[PDB]
Amino acid sequence: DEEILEKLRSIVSVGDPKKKYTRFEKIGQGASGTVYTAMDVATGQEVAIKQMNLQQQPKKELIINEILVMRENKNPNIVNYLDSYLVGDELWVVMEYLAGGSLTDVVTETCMDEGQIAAVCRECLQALEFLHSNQVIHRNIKSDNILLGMDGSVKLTDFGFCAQITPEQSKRSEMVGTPYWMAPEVVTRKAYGPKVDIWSLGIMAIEMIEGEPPYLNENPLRALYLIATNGTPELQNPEKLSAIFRDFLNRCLEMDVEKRGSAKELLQHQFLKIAKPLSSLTPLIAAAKEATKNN
Ligand SMILES: N#CC1(C(=O)N[C@]23C[C@](Nc4cncc(Nc5ncc(C6CC6)s5)n4)(C2)C3)CNC1
Repeated sequence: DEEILEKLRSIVSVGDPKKKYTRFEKIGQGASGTVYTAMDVATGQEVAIKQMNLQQQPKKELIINEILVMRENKNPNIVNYLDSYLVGDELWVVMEYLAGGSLTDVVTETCMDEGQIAAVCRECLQALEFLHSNQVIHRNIKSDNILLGMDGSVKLTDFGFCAQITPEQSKRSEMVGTPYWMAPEVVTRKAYGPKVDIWSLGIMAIEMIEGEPPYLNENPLRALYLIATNGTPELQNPEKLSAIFRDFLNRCLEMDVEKRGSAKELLQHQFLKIAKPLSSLTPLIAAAKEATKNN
């Protein structure tokens, strides 16, 4: 549909971003595109720019949807959308820069304590409570999509996979996500709702405990099969966790969706009573940056 393409072309700003920004440094490179920091020639502001190759995404309505959801759902625990450009066959999305980097680096290079985990979970649940109240389901919660500020701020990004629900159509049915983090109702193609995000948050808490989601060593298709057959995953060493942390995990990773916590309910879970102030996260940031400086 050259209808879709024309809507994309009219959403973006015009001008050359290679002259509106400068000092490009590559900081990441997924299949979803390459990420650079840069500086706004006009403002001084540091920004993150995500370069997304269009020919990779045949369903352009997903790109539109990403930008539209981001601009419409502003929140302190969500990375801010700034602007977008079309540079030939690539879309550039300009976002606020968080200099503390990804929770992925923290969970792979450090051992978080329960108080720090509680703090991260509480900020993530705040983001989810906001989204879900606005009838938005993220569908791609994972450590990779949590960014940290140098003050210990915690923010969600990546609306590339999200869905909007209504009272008329309250459930989705697309098998979308990143396998290791996907709820069993999504993997097995049942109708599902916002609590799929809660499941994925539970898997992210397992990342913070163990360094990886369950089954990361397996290929993605095998991981889907394991999720379909095991349901609620097992920890390598459950006994090292507090009872209240175990209770929280169990409520996030309940097989029965009615029983699984909502974000609003999980914000009042006993485990969050031990959350530390966000300043407690700045040492993890320092450690992660030290560990990854020489990659
Ligand atoms: N998965 C994935 C992709 C990716 O590369 N994501 C990345 C987080 C990265 N690393 C760092 C490192 N130090 C700071 C920082 N800050 C940032 N603020 C704002 C940011 C923008 C993205 C909202 S990214 N990010 C860049 C790895 C592939 N496209 C998304």
